[PDB]
Order: sequence, then structure tokens, then C-alpha cells
Amino acid sequence: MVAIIFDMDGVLYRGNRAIPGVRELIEFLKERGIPFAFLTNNSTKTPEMYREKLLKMGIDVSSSIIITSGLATRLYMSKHLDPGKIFVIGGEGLVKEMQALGWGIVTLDEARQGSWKEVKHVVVGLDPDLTYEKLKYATLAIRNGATFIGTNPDATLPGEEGIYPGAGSIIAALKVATNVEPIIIGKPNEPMYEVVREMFPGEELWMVGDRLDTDIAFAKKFGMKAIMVLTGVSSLEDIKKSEYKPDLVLPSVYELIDYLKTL
Amino acid sequence: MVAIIFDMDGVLYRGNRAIPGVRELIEFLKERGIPFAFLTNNSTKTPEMYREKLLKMGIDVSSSIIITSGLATRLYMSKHLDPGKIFVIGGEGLVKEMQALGWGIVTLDEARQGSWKEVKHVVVGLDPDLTYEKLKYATLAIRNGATFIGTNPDATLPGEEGIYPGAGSIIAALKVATNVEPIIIGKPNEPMYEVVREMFPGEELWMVGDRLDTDIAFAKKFGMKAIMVLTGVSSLEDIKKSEYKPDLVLPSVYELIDYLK
Ligand SMILES: [Mg+2]
Ligand SMILES: [Mg+2]
Repeated sequence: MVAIIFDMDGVLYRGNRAIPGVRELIEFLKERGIPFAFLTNNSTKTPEMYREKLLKMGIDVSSSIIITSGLATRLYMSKHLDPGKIFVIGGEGLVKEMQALGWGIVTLDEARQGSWKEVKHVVVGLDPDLTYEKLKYATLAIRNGATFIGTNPDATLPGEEGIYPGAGSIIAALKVATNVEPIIIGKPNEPMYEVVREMFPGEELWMVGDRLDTDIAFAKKFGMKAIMVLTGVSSLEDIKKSEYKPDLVLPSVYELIDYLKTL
Repeated sequence: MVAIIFDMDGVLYRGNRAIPGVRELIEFLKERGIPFAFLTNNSTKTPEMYREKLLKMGIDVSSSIIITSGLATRLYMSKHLDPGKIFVIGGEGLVKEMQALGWGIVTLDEARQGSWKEVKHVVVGLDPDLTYEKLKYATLAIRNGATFIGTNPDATLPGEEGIYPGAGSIIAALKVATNVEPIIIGKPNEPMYEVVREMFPGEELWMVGDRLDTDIAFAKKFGMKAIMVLTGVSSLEDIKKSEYKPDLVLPSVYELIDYLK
């Protein structure tokens, strides 16, 4: 009873470009009864927002099978930490997930008044509007004993003008400023796997991605079939100089159909 | 003869107050014509600004002997790099030093037009007004071949409310985003030593500092007499596990007077 987990950007679509055959694949998985879920390290957007983006790319799926690092972070906090006030560095998606916890968020303004002193958890995701001030209060809070949580490790992600700094870039700065080892939630980390597992309890899991350092590393560390597609960031060549080795390489997710039909 | 190089914070003063005996010492060095300079890894301030801070404490010196990491960065660039436009992440101090190079600075507005591609050198120091946008263009430029230069390795520095992120933390974010090893100027790195060395040709150098991991490491790596004072960050106990060891430990810079006679 196989369940397939798909990374999004570079797998189900590429930027603002649709990848041919994705709708067919998804229509096929439903026909075969094959459960699936989308898993993105990006924490700037909600599952709902992602459902809309997917629709625009010719894909219709429930936001219920869309797992973002932000939602994984909320689930991790709820299950393994003690409720306390949160200071957030990140976008709308992440703020919304933290608000949902209902633990209470210390705003930048309250922080300026000294409330960083009462922060129990610091959550860091990709923040396009990052400022030194934010790094300052996050550092003060983490140094005061606040949990240091990072949504994902990605050093970078594509931007309009080229390769832009990712959450890992921001998390790295705080690691240096606090001298504290962050708890990273997303791929290729265990908290993310815990979330996938919770959704699909006893299934044989397959991971389909385009990044070796996150997607493939994730599959190998947790025993998921490591399937890499070539529609994204990685190439056959990157495989060799990488510690992570795909169990299967396909041109795109469309080819998953005949792969599944021929066993 | 002998030239004395002093780290500043934790040696000549603490935050806002001069350490006792520092005024006598400085006046003593001047009377004897003993060469000396002040060295700081901070690049947010101009040497002139430091002079004023020191004078208000009764510490009277020339701005020409106050070497900031920004000043050291300029001298390293002129000496070892080929002239090219610069993109700067840092405060007034560093911006001013980069201007003095006369190589041309790409501002955020120019970078917004796409001029980040014309950046030949990216210089990164402590920037209290850091923004993701700045990190973005610095990242793009470095990925486009621009030199990745960091003013100092300092992970943190003292702030009003506690320990704040230092230049090293900003440099770390860019190292991760670019996958490029930054060339670090400030102590214990060699570029800052090269600057001091060239300032006092023919002089035996003594380095006076309060940090084992930066000042003492700096002295031992480049052959300066490593003098540690106890008025700052490091303590005697810290020496045990420290990689580099001081040649001499003094309670403060004041106890230095008898040695010079
Ligand atoms: Mg991807
Ligand atoms: Mg010091």
C-alpha cells in the first residue's frame, strides 16, 4: 500500500510554468487509489494559498494534502513543546500557523517595549522583509532561553532575478549570533517525516523531488523510495558528487504513470 | 624599538567609561615617543568618531592611529585587489572607507536597476539597518563573481539590552546563500595584521587585548607579544581550554607602565 509524497517547485511545476502530464498523473493516482501528499519546505504560504497556486498550474487538489514547513512546525510545537509566547520571523503563512496554535505572538512593537524577555519560542522561516532589528530580538530571546526553531534548512530558493537567500541563510545568522543549535523542522529533517507518517501510518512511502540535499536526503534518511525528477534543480551529474543517491531517476512526474503500471 | 597595539573595548574602556590608569599610560607613551595604535574590529564608526568618544574619557590621541576594520579593509583592497565597483553592507564608518577608495559604490537604487551585476566587490560589516533586500543583492553579486569580503569574524558584540548579532552573523548568512568562503579582514585574520605591520616598520610589536579567541590568537599567529588584560571578556580560567596562550597576563593596561622603563 504505497503512498507518494511530492515536493512542489521543480516537480509539479516550475515557477510560473506548468509541467506537462501532471493532471494526468494526479487523476491516475486517484484511479489506482494511491494516496499522495505534497510536501514543501517553503513556509511563506498557507496550504490554502498553495491549492490556489496549483489550480493556476492546472492542478486541483485539496489543501488538506498540502504540507508546508509552517504547518509541520505548528504540529511539531503542539506535540513536543510546552505552550508559551512566540516571536516569529517569516511570512504570512508562518504567522498564520503560529496564530493557530493560540499560544500568543509577541509582535515587533511589543518586543521594542521589552517583551522579547517573555518569549518562550522563536520560530524562523523565510522572511523577505527581514531586518537587523528582527535578528536582534530573536537573538536576545533565544539567548534568554527561548526555543530556536527553523522551518527549513534551504540555503537558497529561486527569485525573480536569480538565486535568493533562503530560510537556512537566516537561520545560519541566528545560529552564529546565539551559539545555539536550531531545531530544523523541514526536509531532510525528522519533524517533517513525523508529519508525513502521521498522515499515512503504515504505508510504503515514496518521495519525489528535484533537490538532492533536501528531497533525496530526506527519503534516504527515513527509508522512503528516493525518486528524483529532472524538471528541477538537480541533474544526473549532481548525483555523483552528492552523498544522497536516488533509487530512481525520471524525466518528470508524468513518467511515474508508466513506472507504476509496469511495476 | 617597540610599538604597542591596543584593542579598545575591554582594554582602554568598557562601554562608556575609561579604565583607570589609561590616561596616565597614554600620556606616558607620548612623552617617551613609544609608537602605538588602537585596533578595533568594529566598522560602523569613523576613526574620528572614536577619537571624540575617547577624548570625552580623557583619552587624547590622533585619529590617524585608530585602525577600524573598515580602514583595514580599504588598505587591503587597494593593496591586493583590482579596482572595481563596490556594494556595501555596513554603517557610516565602512561606507566612508569604501568611498575613499574612489572605485565607485553601487547604491541600492542602482542595484534595483540591475547594477548588482556590475559589482566587483561586496564588503560586509555590522549593519544595524540590514534588510533582506541588501542580503539579496549581496548574494546575487557574489554569485556573479564579486569578491566576498567581511570586515570581521565577530559572531556578536555588546548591545544595550544584551548580546547582539555581530558582523560575523551577517557574513555567515551570506556564506550560506552564496557558497563562497568570505575573505575576513579583522583580527585574528592576517589582513588586519598586515596593516598594523606596515604602519610600524622596524618595530617589535606588542598586542594588548582582552579576548583570547581574537586578540591573543591574533598576536600568536603573527608574532606579536601576546599581552592579555583581565579588564574585559577573557579570564585566567579561560586560558586553560583556549587554543592560543598569552605571553603575559596583566590586571589592566595600567600595569604596563613599569615595563616601558
Ligand atoms: Mg523543489
Ligand atoms: Mg576587546
